[PDB]
Amino acid sequence: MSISISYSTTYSGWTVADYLADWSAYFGDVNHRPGQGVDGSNTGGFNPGPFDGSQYALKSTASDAAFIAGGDLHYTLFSNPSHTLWGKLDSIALGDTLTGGASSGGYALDSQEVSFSNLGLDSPIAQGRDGTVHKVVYGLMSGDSSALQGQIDALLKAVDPSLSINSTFDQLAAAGVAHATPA
Repeated sequence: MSISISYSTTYSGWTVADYLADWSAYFGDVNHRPGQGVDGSNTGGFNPGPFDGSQYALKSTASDAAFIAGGDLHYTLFSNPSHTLWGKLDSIALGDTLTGGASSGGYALDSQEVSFSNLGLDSPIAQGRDGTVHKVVYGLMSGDSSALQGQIDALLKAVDPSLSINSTFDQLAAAGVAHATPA
């Protein structure tokens, strides 16, 4: 089934590309890479975890921004191929104010702005950090929504070549692939 998008009416008139570039700049870069400090402020977490879950969530170290990746996700840690996030990525939820976690039975956003669902992304462990799931999520961790934008653009064009990340949310709701939520 086709990509589905939920959006707050606050963002009705934004293009998907402008929204993702702006949100990613607001979230910023948590600096989760070799040669940087990595600690409980920038690892994120899995539900249920420790290294696998139906959700991976991370809060910004620069703002109240957070995201939740949903599907059937796995992290290799030191195991070949090292530091790979792989598996099935069904959804990305973007907003502010991460709540919950494994002990609550799930993460949530107190202010969810936009979700992309039915992404249908499935990256095998063998692709390592070249897997699309890894690139999408690591991009969001790192201040760069370009991989997510490219996958949304392809999913929209697959529904109809007239739809793209340059469509507004309201245009995508008219097209039948998005749904507004009251702000």
